[PDB]
Amino acid sequence: MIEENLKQKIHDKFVAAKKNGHLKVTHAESKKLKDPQTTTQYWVTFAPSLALDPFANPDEELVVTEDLNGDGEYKLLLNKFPVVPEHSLLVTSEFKDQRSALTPSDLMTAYNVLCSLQGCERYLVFYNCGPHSGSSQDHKHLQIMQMPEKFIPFQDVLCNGKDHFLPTFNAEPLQDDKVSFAHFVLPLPESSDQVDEDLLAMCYVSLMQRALTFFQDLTKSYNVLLTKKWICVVPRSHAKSGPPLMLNINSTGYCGMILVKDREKLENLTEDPHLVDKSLLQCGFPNTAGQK
Ligand SMILES: Nc1ncnc2c1ncn2[C@@H]1O[C@H](COP(=O)(O)O)[C@@H](O)[C@H]1O
Ligand SMILES: Nc1ncnc2c1ncn2[C@@H]1O[C@H](COP(=O)(O)O)[C@@H](O)[C@H]1O
Repeated sequence: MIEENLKQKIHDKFVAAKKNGHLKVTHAESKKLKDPQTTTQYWVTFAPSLALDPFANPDEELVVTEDLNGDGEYKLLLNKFPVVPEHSLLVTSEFKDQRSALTPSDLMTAYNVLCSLQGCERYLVFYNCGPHSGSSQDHKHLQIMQMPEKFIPFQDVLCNGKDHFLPTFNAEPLQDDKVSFAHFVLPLPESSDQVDEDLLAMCYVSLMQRALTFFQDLTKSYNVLLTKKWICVVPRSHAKSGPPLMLNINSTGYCGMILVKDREKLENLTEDPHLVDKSLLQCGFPNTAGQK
């Protein structure tokens, strides 16, 4: 059960922290890129400045709510070093570990926050899980950030024209065969009324099956991305990319959202955006789909 006008409180809360220093907004410039080989759309943010247990007792100036739901499980914090204004942490009240799986509560809580903020705005929710996921913090936390105003992540196109399903013997999760990386995507019911705790648990664990098999033949690492339109699970072999790019990558980069700290890199992606693909390959596993 989400707090009322939770947007306003996040907005009300951020405008302050920015003013008094309790958080600091890195400047960035961002541009869209399209993959000529794969058709995938890339949103590339440039922040050269970045080239230059806090969730236990975070500055209260940073704490939107002490308990998100009626339950005493979650606070809501503001990322103290935002690139996208207002990026929020969903944080466990009593410490849990980031290696820990997501629970029916976690997903619905987060989904309900999606529904609060989304009352052309769009929001992304992700979880970096494991040494290789892009995680910098062990206190379990989920992330919520605005996605880009005009941007079409490939999950969308793979997900449109396809009504919600839980995999049927004649059906797997949805997986784009064009791209380099293994990933798993399921469509969600459009009106949030068709969406509840048990449905996501199904979705998540299901996805989690296919995901898990990428170890049993490195400690399990992966990304979860969740939007009102779909849920997606990515298995992760590395945190940072290979030799061309040496990019650090978290859940966002698997809807195509990339954060680079130096200009040459920005240029090289611009010259050849498909390198992004190879990077998600380097941090991922090779793709499967088109098969069973
Ligand atoms: N794809 C992304 N787009 C925008 N901000 C991001 C992205 N990935 C991470 N961040 C945030 O940007 C800040 C810098 O992260 P880092 O790039 O690891 O130095 C942190 O607040 C991150 O959570
Ligand atoms: N003291 C802090 N208070 C709130 N957020 C923080 C603090 N230190 C780091 N972060 C953010 O915590 C997030 C960690 O995400 P990740 O590195 O994917 O685990 C990033 O958005 C960081 O900017």
